[PDB]
Amino acid sequence: PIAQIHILEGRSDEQKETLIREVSEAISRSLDAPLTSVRVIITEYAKGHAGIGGELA
Amino acid sequence: PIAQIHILEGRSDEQKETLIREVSEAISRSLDAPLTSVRVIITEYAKGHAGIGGELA
Amino acid sequence: PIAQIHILEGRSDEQKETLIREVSEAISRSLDAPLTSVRVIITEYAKGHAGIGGELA
Amino acid sequence: PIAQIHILEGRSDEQKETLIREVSEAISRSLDAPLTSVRVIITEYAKGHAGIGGELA
Amino acid sequence: PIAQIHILEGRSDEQKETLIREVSEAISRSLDAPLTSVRVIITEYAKGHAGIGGELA
Amino acid sequence: PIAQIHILEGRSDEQKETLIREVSEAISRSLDAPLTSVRVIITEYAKGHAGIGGELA
Repeated sequence: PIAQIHILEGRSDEQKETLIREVSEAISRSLDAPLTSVRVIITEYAKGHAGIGGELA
Repeated sequence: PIAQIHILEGRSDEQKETLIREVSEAISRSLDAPLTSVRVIITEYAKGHAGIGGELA
Repeated sequence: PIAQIHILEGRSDEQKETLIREVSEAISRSLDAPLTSVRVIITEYAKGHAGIGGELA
Repeated sequence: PIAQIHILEGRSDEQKETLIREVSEAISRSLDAPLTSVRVIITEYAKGHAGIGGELA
Repeated sequence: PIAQIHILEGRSDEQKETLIREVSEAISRSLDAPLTSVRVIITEYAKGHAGIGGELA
Repeated sequence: PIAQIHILEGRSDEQKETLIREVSEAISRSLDAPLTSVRVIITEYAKGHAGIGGELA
């Protein structure tokens, strides 16, 4: 299983690796899949690259 | 935050309902973000549509 | 330019034909880009495959 | 609904913000969906990261 | 590395199995990365879910 | 046809130039589609943005 998470940029390296760890675990439990097969890729977006209603985020 | 999770087809609706929730909870936790802003998208793949080494899954 | 649009399933082919045309025009228009270079691909998601707060839509 | 737009880098911040506004509106009309539920995320690609026929763009 | 290939629907399982192997090897080849680390996922699109120039494919 | 390739950063431009050309050709053959219609986009991921076992890559 492969997860691509899209988030707003600005966060520390501290949280984003925890995210990888926390999300990978949730996939493994939910789908009874071995953790070693779970992939997480994070993509960050700049202020001018994210919209919520036609307006910037 | 937006999570697109790619999984092999074969799971029950029950399992996939758990996946969305557990992953959503993990994301809210990891990024101290309000849960109500978290979105999850599941995409299922048939075995003949997924490869691991050039070989099917 | 390539647009991947993620929507809940349930619309008619007509609405999706309108979506492709109207979104394509806006991209060509917004980026002063040739319309003929614009690609749009729609991905529909079943009700049990989309989350908003860890819960279904 | 969630729209992912993949574009070549080099354009100004002014053009990319208009895109979010205009693409969002197009989605809202085409699918008779409330505008505030529409999300847009822009991804730019360096010239050496985009192909049209096996050749760079 | 993860490859997501977006194609028009209508092709045989034979062609898509050929696609996965040939594309995986090309990636493993280009980047001197283990073939066994290569993942490929295919997503097919119906006539009414793909646009070029705002018109259906 | 569109290929989205997700790779870890650190490789040279010549390798990625090879990748786009080489991968584009593989898709064209496999699906007997004109090469000039094949498009490829590469997305690179930093050390802290990729997970494989819940641990960084």
